Amino acid sequence: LHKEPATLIKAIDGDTVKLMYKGQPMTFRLLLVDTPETKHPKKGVEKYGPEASAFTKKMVENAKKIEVEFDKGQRTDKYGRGLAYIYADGKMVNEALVRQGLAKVAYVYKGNNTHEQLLRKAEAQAKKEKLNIWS
Repeated sequence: LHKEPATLIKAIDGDTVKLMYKGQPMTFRLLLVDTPETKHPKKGVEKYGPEASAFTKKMVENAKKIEVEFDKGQRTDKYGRGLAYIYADGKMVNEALVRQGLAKVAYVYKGNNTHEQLLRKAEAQAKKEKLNIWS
């Protein structure tokens, strides 16, 4: 995989960020994670959804460098969002969320599984520590 530079435009949700990527604005869905949503069709505000959202926002808003890493499977979803791992000062946001107990690992989507093990390990640890969603 190759890390590419991007610039924050806006963090939308725990699982979604809008970035400037190769000169054009684009919505990115973070790969392999499911966060509680703030912008859910029904249920509206799920528990820990506002915590996950603020976590993602804080991480990308305070970074001096954002990088996007596409995986080797499909790169956009049916809503047009890019499917990627996002890094803030070298730290993977997708992993930080799971490790903090603020997301679960999602099922693999269309060949995109490069960091699944890494993430599943982070999740097991968060469950063991009974953090946040796992409390």
